[PDB]
Amino acid sequence: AGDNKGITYEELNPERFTLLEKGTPTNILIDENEDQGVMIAATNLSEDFGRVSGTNAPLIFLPDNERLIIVGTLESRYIKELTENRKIKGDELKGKNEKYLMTVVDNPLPGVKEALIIAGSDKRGAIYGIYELSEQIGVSPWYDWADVPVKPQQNLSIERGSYTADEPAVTYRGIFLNDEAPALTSWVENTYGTKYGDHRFYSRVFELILRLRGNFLWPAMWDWSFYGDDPLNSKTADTMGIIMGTSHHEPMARNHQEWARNRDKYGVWDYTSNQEVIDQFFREGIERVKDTDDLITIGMRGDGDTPMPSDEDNMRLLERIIKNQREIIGDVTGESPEKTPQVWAIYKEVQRYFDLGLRPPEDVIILLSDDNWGNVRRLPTEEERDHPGGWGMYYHFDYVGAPRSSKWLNISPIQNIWEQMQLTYDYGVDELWVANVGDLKPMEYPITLFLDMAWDPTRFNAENLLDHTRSFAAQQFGEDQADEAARIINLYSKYNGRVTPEMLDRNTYNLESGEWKKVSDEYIKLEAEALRQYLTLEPEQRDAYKQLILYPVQAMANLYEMYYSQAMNHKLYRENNPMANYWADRVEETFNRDAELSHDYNKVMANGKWDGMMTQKKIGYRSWNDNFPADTLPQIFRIENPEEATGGYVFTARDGVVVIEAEHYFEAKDAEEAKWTVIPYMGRTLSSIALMPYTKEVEGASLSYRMQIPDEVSEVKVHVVVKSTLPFHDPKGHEYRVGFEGGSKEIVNFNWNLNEEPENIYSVFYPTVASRVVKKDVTLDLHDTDDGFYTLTLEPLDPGIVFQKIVVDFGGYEESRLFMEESPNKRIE
Amino acid sequence: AGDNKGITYEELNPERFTLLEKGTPTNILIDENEDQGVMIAATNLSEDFGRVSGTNAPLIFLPDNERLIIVGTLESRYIKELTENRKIKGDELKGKNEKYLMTVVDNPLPGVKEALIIAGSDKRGAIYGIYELSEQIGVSPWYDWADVPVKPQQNLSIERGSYTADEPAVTYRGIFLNDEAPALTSWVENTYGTKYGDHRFYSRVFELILRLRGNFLWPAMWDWSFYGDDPLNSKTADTMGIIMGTSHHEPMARNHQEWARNRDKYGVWDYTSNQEVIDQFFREGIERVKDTDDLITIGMRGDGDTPMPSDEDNMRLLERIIKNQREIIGDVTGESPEKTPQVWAIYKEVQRYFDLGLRPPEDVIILLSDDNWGNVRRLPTEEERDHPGGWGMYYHFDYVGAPRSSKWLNISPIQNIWEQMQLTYDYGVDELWVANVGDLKPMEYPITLFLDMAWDPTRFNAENLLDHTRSFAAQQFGEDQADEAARIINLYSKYNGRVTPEMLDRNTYNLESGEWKKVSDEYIKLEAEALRQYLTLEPEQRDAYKQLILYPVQAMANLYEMYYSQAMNHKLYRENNPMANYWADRVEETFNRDAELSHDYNKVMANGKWDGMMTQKKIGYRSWNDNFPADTLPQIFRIENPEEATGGYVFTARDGVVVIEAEHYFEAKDAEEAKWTVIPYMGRTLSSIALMPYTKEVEGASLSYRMQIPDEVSEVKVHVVVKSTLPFHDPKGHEYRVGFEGGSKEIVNFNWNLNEEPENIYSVFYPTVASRVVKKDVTLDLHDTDDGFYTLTLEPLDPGIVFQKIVVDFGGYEESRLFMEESPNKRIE
Ligand SMILES: O[C@@H]1[C@@H](O)[C@H](O[C@@H]2CO[C@@H](O[C@@H]3CO[C@@H](O[C@@H]4CO[C@@H](O[C@@H]5CO[C@@H](O)[C@H](O)[C@H]5O)[C@H](O)[C@H]4O)[C@H](O)[C@H]3O)[C@H](O)[C@H]2O)OC[C@H]1O
Ligand SMILES: O[C@@H]1[C@@H](O)[C@H](O[C@@H]2CO[C@@H](O[C@@H]3CO[C@@H](O[C@@H]4CO[C@@H](O[C@@H]5CO[C@@H](O)[C@H](O)[C@H]5O)[C@H](O)[C@H]4O)[C@H](O)[C@H]3O)[C@H](O)[C@H]2O)OC[C@H]1O
Ligand SMILES: [Ca+2]
Ligand SMILES: [Ca+2]
Ligand SMILES: [Ca+2]
Ligand SMILES: [Ca+2]
Ligand SMILES: [Ca+2]
Ligand SMILES: [Ca+2]
Ligand SMILES: [Cl-]
Ligand SMILES: [Cl-]
Ligand SMILES: [Cl-]
Ligand SMILES: [Cl-]
Ligand SMILES: [Cl-]
Ligand SMILES: [Cl-]
Ligand SMILES: [Cl-]
Ligand SMILES: [Cl-]
Ligand SMILES: [Cl-]
Ligand SMILES: [Cl-]
Ligand SMILES: [Cl-]
Ligand SMILES: [Cl-]
Ligand SMILES: [Cl-]
Ligand SMILES: [Cl-]
Ligand SMILES: [Cl-]
Ligand SMILES: [Cl-]
Ligand SMILES: [Cl-]
Ligand SMILES: [Cl-]
Ligand SMILES: [Cl-]
Ligand SMILES: [Cl-]
Ligand SMILES: [Cl-]
Ligand SMILES: [Cl-]
Ligand SMILES: [Cl-]
Ligand SMILES: [Cl-]
Ligand SMILES: [Cl-]
Ligand SMILES: [Cl-]
Repeated sequence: AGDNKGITYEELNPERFTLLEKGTPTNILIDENEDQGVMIAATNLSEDFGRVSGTNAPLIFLPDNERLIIVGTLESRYIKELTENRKIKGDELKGKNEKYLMTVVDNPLPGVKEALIIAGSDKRGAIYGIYELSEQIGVSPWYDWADVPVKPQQNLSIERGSYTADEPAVTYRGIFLNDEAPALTSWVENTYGTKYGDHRFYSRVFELILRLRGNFLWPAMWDWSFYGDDPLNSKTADTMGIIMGTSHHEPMARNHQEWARNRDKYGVWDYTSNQEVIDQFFREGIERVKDTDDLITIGMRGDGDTPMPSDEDNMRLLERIIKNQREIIGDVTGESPEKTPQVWAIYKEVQRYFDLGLRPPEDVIILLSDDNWGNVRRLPTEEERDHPGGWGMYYHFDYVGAPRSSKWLNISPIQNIWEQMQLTYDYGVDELWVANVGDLKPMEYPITLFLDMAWDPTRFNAENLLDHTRSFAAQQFGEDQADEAARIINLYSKYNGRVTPEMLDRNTYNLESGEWKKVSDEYIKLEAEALRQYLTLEPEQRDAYKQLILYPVQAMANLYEMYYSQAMNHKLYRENNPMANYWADRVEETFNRDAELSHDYNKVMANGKWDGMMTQKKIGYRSWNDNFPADTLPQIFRIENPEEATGGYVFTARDGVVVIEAEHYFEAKDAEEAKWTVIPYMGRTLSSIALMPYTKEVEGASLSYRMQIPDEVSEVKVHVVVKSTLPFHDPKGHEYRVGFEGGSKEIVNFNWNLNEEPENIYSVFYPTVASRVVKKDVTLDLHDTDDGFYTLTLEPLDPGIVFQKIVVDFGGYEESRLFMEESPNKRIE
Repeated sequence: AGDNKGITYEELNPERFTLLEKGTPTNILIDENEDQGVMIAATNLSEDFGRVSGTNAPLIFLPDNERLIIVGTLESRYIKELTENRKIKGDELKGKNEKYLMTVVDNPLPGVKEALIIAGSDKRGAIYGIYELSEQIGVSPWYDWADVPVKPQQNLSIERGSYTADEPAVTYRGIFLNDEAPALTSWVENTYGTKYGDHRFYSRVFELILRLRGNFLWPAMWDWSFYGDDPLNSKTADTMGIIMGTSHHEPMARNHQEWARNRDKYGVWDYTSNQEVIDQFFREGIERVKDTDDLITIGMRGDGDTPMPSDEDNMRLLERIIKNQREIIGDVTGESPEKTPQVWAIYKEVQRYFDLGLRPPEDVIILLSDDNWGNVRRLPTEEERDHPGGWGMYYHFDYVGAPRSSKWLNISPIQNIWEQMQLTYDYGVDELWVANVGDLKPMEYPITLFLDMAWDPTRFNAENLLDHTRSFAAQQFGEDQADEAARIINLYSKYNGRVTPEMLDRNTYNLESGEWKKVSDEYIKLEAEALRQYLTLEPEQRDAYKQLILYPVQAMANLYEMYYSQAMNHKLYRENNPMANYWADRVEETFNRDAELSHDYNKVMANGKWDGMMTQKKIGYRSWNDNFPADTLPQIFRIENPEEATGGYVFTARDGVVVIEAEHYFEAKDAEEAKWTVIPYMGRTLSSIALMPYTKEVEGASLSYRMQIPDEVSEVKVHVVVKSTLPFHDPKGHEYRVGFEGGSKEIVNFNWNLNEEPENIYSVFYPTVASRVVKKDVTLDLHDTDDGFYTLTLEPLDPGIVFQKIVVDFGGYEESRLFMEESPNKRIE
């Protein structure tokens, strides 16, 4: 159900029209001389009933059956017979652009008791109506290009009534295959054996664009020539009903490589110098595509993506170029020039030629363009909205250039596409919308949004935008999966809008403020939610879910954690803290995970159907272009010999406290026989530390913490957190001596009251014990010093004390389960 | 490989002993009059070769085969023949406790060219050696009780040499089934049809304890009587080689329920009052277990978990009770009393009886006990370490009582078990170690650690502790999975140590400081890492992974997010912010997910093998006990009519700034025709807001933000972040007027310089555009006010400005990608 939702049911009903009964499809009646592109779509619908039911819908040319699905254009014999007998409201289609009419009617023809009619105003309107039914029975436009499975059915009925999508609001609506190496090129080679895009590949692109209800394509042009590499390319597009175009610097239906490949035979591409050969270039161009409905790019820039002393009389060079471009069209097409659709794209030295009134002939479409990052540059004023030929918009989902290429994943928030396209429509630009899609994949969702907006931008607003995302998800994964799948698509798109993967690195986010950890943790949360959903899917759904959701999310969550880890590696390495080695390991592991994930996408997902599609490098950019060998491991640093890199931590106060994890001492003096032993992971946070073993005297032992406090401070509250050890050796309890060396020192008895005596047993004892820790505080007078450095000192007086955390409190203390983030520190010897 | 690692290979070798060749196991030779418990283990080993190879190892009674695995005790005929011919070092086993000897020997007996010998010093030492081989060939002790699959093999050889575990350091090592309703009781009923634990159930518990190398059990005693409910219970334990005991208040081999069930027939349980019937109770107790090696609890507390005016002569009551308890043992056992192992547990009014020297007879074991939360209360002094009978330790992994029961999941950090048990051993307590395991599951890992420490505590230290976890993981999931599986077990155990699930709620963690978000996000990260690992497992491994890792992690990560969400719900509801409704929904969803997860564990995992094991309630505690109906939805609050709950936000400064998300205005005046429209999710953070549509004049419109600043502030820097809209309508750019109403106001032109002119194109233009936002700052003079409240005002002057975020900066501003955490605020009308 693309256009009309909730009219096809999975049970039959007397007051509904049966499309499929106990496995057998209803036959499709078609005029055998129907437009060949419409027959192709009808054949695809016949096979779509095959995908649903197990048997193809018989495609017939005579009303043999008592009930029928009758398809065709207004001019085909059966539709023509229906409008003439007023069985169908033909007035609602005659003259209309790309419109279908879908309605059940009783006794359409003699011998037919009841039929579903799909009548198109023209070729494409018939195709669209057919594919509307295709969706109704459960074949997503993405059934091939993103492996979206078809729910098998045994019976289908459709509600009566008259159904339409009306006419599209934008005349030309399509995509540009661009930035296509190495991905799309690798995939076309692996799949078709061709170092070019041939008509097998392009017809497969055409069916998609048509199922999506678009009509337009700029073919790939980096190393290919859509018109020259295969003579069926133009012929197939013309038959199937795609309008072909060329990009802004490819005038006159010549693909750029047709000139490049023969720079030796051809001249220089300077109109005044090389006029003769270039005019011949242009002519055979229009010669090749006359009798098709292709858009003719007119004008002239440079060759490559460069422009072309100028100013007054240079503007008159362009004027001239358009003039004789049009007589060339006239001499070839036979008709006059305004009978051939033409488009003049504007860029650099043209917005400037705009003001003195450089406009093309009235009939020509003026193709505006975005900034390569989704923001429109110029729009028509109220005065020039008049323009008869109308206006286009070229929009980027993918871009190679400044400030850095973006070639890997979708980077376009849903809100950003809509917010800028709604503006585009509201200012009158509605003749051509074409979006740069990179390799097509993985832009599946923005493409669907882009084209659905081009059909009817009026049905989108800020409140209902994500309703579109939810509908898309329900189509791909089913009603039960839809809310959560759309939620993920929206979120990962938004995260990707924050910074492109190619421009993400260790310095993107703020590390001290905790921002890096937030966005890294939060993307992994999204990955966890996508993993949970993935386990609930039916097997036949996993490949589509991975292509539309799981791989983008996993690959980005992994990329984020990699750079976050690099940022932590450098911080700890600067600080001389051997924990740097852990984060170095994480960088390595996440870097390799990135290759694991793309290897899966290419080689394992869908049995390697998409091998090549996910081979763009992404890690190792140094300039704007991806001209470096391959994904490169971000630089990491390691502390040699990390076991003898202990002690010597000195802290600096921040935000009212000095919070210290107990193992980050400045020095530790061992006892007689018993030695300071750190216990990894023990406690609520970093680790614990204790003299071992517990059978030895602790006499003389001490831990020492070096810290800097602002001179304005006169007394402090010292919190020491230890493990909730009980008084096992001696009922009077465990004591330790805390104090600033050079100043006053109190002793703490932290478990004298942890027992089963009535006043303690439930008031203190069981509560503290079930928490596993005890926290004591002394209040200590801070003496004077000239450098501001102090040495806090912890001296145990009984065995088995497990020190865990210290916080000196001079204002900024916050009650909390983990006893606050550790204060800044670094290491010395 | 439990005891000896890296001696069994998957290929054969001339200098190794073949255990399995091309599918055929080597035969096991056993004396047919061998101890019946040893034969049982040998039969289990025969079937373990079946689990590995597909065919069971033939178990034979004569040396028919040229090569053999020869098992038995020192007294069985074949082992006896080997030690006498000095083929085996019998001196290394005679007298030793529970020791095996495993060694290849050539020509052991005539007609046998080569055999692997497994000789035990006694019954249990033989069993242990057999199960050592069981592990060598790949059968985990957890192959049944946690579904750990057996890697199929076609050939196995074992290295030559002499192999042993020596003797255990703790004489009795076992578990207490306790807190066993509703889980273990439900599972036993579902599995065996019995509202009691019968000998089918207990033998299955025995095989586990033996494969784990323990020898001790306190059976379940809440509603069952191990000795009374089934006469094969004692007989099976005696045959298989388990030492049975009873808990601290179950004297004389009587299970508590044997008294409870007949409170009517029996008397009151007051020794002085009801002496006659209680002595008869005690007697038939010892009568029932004489001729077995069971531990006899002596002493007397109350019935229930309560004690029993006292002081001087009351201590003489206990003295007397022990005295005649021992003559009862003497009159029944025939021998004297010190020939029967006895244990006196100490609790409440006994540590006090301790000081005046209340000690039992010298031969009796004194069973100390922890605090029910893993911390030891008393340990022997150097003077009383002398005690001939020795000392025990009762340790909790599970507990019903103060301050709140803990009955759902493992809560014991690995470090905490070790740190307190290493102390226990070092102080001389090495006769009995028994751990309260709840329902056994899901304590699989702490049980293995506990018992492995009881075998040889000397091999554990702070540095190598987690080596044990890694070895355990490699056994359950394979070398390739081990590091990451152990990492997860360690972490989730640590997190659970921070607070028990039953005591977790909205107020556990600090929300303002971001601590709640940290621990919630971090547990979900652990879940994501466990999910990733789960997808790499072979199918046959998934059930074990879910039981030992995935379900604890998912269930806790979900529980944490639930309470975190509740905490957010209440904060936003207090603040009158309709976002509260989102968090209410999350509480509901996570609450139901908790039931999804346990439904899976019970009913779907392993085809419902474990149905009942995971039915403990956990959500809805109000006191210490789980006496409430069922898991209950934590209380949430919702803002009625949340669409008309906009505007009226007023902010309070914190930490040097006022950070405002653009949609949290105090008031918004609409324009003529164009209306303030908020665009969900748009931008880097909360959302965007803009006058729509863009075709209307914006004259007069404004947003207003109300905020409180400390009176000490005289001027501010105001940062406004908008979308990077370009100057599409008018090349001079977009302008807006920012200022404090009642004070000065500057205007900002944020895109006058976003174009392709040479000085802008790569310096500013492409960088800002690819970032999707622009940030401008004015510096504004702050005027005087008496309440400290100000009204910042944003007035657009051109169409299409997308406001996203504001931060007024008076010191605390931090450069960051998201422009800082939003400042505190609330809502009014
Ligand atoms: O950082 C700042 C820089 O941004 C600034 O650098 C400018 C960036 O913008 C660049 O213009 C882009 C150049 O690249 C064009 O794409 C072409 C398309 O043709 C491709 O050729 C094919 C490649 O694949 C092969 O296999 C095949 O054989 C080829 O036919 C070519 O690879 C691409 O580069 C873009 O469309 C332009 O937008 C500009 O050149 C830079 O100068 O400098 C300042 C610095 O501060
Ligand atoms: O919050 C503070 C409180 O902590 C304090 O409350 C005390 C908590 O400690 C309690 O002692 C525990 C009581 O419960 C015992 O377990 C029994 C075992 O027997 C069970 O009976 C079976 C239940 O299942 C049935 O199906 C079966 O038929 C029964 O046989 C019974 O359910 C359990 O309760 C524990 O072992 C004790 O440790 C103490 O009673 C409380 O007073 O009060 C102060 C407050 O501030
Ligand atoms: Ca790409
Ligand atoms: Ca029009
Ligand atoms: Ca790679
Ligand atoms: Ca339990
Ligand atoms: Ca001993
Ligand atoms: Ca439940
Ligand atoms: Cl087809
Ligand atoms: Cl419509
Ligand atoms: Cl070719
Ligand atoms: Cl034509
Ligand atoms: Cl034409
Ligand atoms: Cl709108
Ligand atoms: Cl809605
Ligand atoms: Cl952004
Ligand atoms: Cl900070
Ligand atoms: Cl670590
Ligand atoms: Cl040291
Ligand atoms: Cl004190
Ligand atoms: Cl002391
Ligand atoms: Cl068995
Ligand atoms: Cl050992
Ligand atoms: Cl019974
Ligand atoms: Cl015996
Ligand atoms: Cl005996
Ligand atoms: Cl030790
Ligand atoms: Cl190690
Ligand atoms: Cl804790
Ligand atoms: Cl804070
Ligand atoms: Cl939300
Ligand atoms: Cl409003
Ligand atoms: Cl300016
Ligand atoms: Cl203006």
